[PDB]
Amino acid sequence: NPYERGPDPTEDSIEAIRGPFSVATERVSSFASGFGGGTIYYPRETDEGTFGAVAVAPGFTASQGSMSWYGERVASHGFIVFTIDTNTRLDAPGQRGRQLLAALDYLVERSDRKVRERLDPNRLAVMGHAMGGGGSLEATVMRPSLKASIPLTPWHLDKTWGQVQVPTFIIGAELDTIAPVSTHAKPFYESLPSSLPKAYMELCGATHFAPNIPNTTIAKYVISWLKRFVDEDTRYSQFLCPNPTDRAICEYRSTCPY
Ligand SMILES: COC(=O)c1ccc(P(=O)(O)OCCO)cc1
Ligand SMILES: [Ca+2]
Repeated sequence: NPYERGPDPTEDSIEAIRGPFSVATERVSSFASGFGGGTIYYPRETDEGTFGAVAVAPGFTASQGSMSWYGERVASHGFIVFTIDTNTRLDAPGQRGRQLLAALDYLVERSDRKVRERLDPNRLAVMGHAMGGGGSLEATVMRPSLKASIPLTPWHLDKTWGQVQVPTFIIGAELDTIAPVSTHAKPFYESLPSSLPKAYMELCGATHFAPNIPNTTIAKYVISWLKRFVDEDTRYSQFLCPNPTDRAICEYRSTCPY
């Protein structure tokens, strides 16, 4: 696999706050086309090859600051991470989906040469919290060539997602009362195609805002999902299949094996 980066993983390595790569940043003006700008986190070391990229959207009435801890943590494992701001704080999930795509197109077409030279434009992914998680679902319908999708405590009014063909990892929060898992996260997961590589992880005692602070349970499996599907890195299947049994997880579902 020409896309494998970093040494062979252990459960300690995927739980490490800092991965094998050092990270630099690049700020993007809000006058970028089609989204509200943001911050690009990228691995500095270039001798292992180019990397895939993930655009990360915040929730309703939130900014990239609520998602900033994903920047260095995920990028240090070998990824370009773009925490974006939206055009307005009130943008809906469909709008956030379009803006995740515009952020990715920015990386491919308009980003700084330091980012462009490190990017593989064929291996892109989306992630989002709350309404941004609904935008992550929307973006996969809008661009089926995406490699992975991670809706974090997602909010969306539409409960059926049977046309998604992008591998999708939904994280729910047990005590979420803003986007309850019974009416958002779980219906979304169950409506994804039964043949799709997918998973649902519910966090014990977590609130709707659990994704907004550093969480090792979230981070270790976000890293494993992006490795498995953006990098085609089967070295990380061991952490995804069979279903994780971490104490912080109160329910896990998957279409393992993959
Ligand atoms: C029904 O009330 C609303 O307008 C509404 C407000 C927030 C969200 P959500 O994005 O999931 O949480 C915010 C995370 O920054 C969904 C709907
Ligand atoms: Ca703009």
